[PDB]
Amino acid sequence: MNTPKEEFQDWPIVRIAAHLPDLIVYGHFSPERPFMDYFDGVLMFVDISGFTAMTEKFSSAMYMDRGAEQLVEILNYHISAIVEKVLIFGGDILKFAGDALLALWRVERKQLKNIITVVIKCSLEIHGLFETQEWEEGLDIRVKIGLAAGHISMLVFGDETHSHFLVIGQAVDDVRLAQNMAQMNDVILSPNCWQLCDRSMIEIESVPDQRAVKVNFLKPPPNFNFDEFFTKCTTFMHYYPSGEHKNLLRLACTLKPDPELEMSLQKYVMESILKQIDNKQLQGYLSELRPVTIVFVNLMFEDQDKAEEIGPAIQDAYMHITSVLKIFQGQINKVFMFDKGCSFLCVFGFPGEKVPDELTHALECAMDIFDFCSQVHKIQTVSIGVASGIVFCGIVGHTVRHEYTVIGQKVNLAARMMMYYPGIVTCDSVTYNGSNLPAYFFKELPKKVMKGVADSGPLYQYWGRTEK
Ligand SMILES: FC(F)(F)c1n[nH]cc1-c1ccccc1
Repeated sequence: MNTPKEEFQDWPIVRIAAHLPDLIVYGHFSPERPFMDYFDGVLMFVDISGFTAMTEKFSSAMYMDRGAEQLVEILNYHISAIVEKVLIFGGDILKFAGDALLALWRVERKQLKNIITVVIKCSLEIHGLFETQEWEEGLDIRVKIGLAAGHISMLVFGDETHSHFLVIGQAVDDVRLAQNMAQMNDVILSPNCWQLCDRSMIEIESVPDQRAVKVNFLKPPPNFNFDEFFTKCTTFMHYYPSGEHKNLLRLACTLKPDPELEMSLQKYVMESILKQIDNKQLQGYLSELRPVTIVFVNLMFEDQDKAEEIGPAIQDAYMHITSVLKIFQGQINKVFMFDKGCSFLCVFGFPGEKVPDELTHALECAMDIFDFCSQVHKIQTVSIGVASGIVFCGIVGHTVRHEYTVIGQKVNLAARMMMYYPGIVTCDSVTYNGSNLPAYFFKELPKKVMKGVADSGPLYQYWGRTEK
């Protein structure tokens, strides 16, 4: 008999899995919310600020109405190369933001030392991608990399239809801190990373007023062979593609239909993405430069790392946020940790979710969220930034690992406003002026210099309907 080859690998469940890390795809955990788990690992945070900064050049009339299509194509071209590097070095891409990719190498404690060496090598090879690269002279199409290692907690929260996950704890905080010390082309190790690493492998230098260190060189011992060392490390990599599947970038490409598994995984993925996955919408429909309102919610806790207290608090906040967003077809685009705080990137006006009065509604939603979350047990401070304007939306990353992402100056502005004006609801000038709401519902705020924003415009606090 003939033996025709090729397994079919283009099933909905495989397409859904592209949008999720192995941490979730192979997680098999309780559908109970919140769910927390604890493990150890090495984290890599790749700052792709330099790439995502391209949204405003692709806004030019020079792109003739194909700015979004050109932006997604060039971003995915460069980001795909980073993703392939991470995946081939055995890492799990946890999440994309419109500023960073976070990857994880989960291993037992005994293996942290050797896995840091693998992760450092990967980091140097990522820098290597961009060594002789730029567009229109453009100073830096380069990245900055922070590495951390140690204890990691995972939180999964959500309701019967949607799930979100976050990683939290000191290593997560550390990787953020390490990456923001980095200059372009740097690899910064967290203090704990540097304490756990194989010091014979590397030459480092001090970072002033910091215990974190910069990798100058990976200079292995004389008889060292990276390929034989990496092979030994794969013993500890549960899902590293191997044998008949050594030609695949992800074991997840081999997932077969499994309705119980697909029911679980689809909860993490936006319905408009599932529509495309199901071939019920054109594959190009979600790449767009779209006017939206960003509502960026930051929740601060007394404790940053103890998942046991913050997990219920985030779950409670989530149940409220999702009810409020439902009314106006808002979506949670991303949730992540930023310096102790849990941040929800909410978007009003995603594709096929157009509202007329997006602005009064976004403000009213923000205040509702603010008021409810302020009364949630263990939430110390709620801060919300509301900014409106044109943002790029699109599925960003590699064919085998990508996520829908929103990128733009207005996203960065809402993010900065919630950090620089903590404990209040703030909005930009577009939102304030567009709402037509009486001027006394607002307070005009002092101008603050915010890292990464060049002239925010007048900013306002949404004070609300009453003096009280
Ligand atoms: F992966 C999570 F869950 F999204 C996360 N948890 N903590 C930080 C992050 C994060 C990830 C990517 C960019 C920025 C932050």
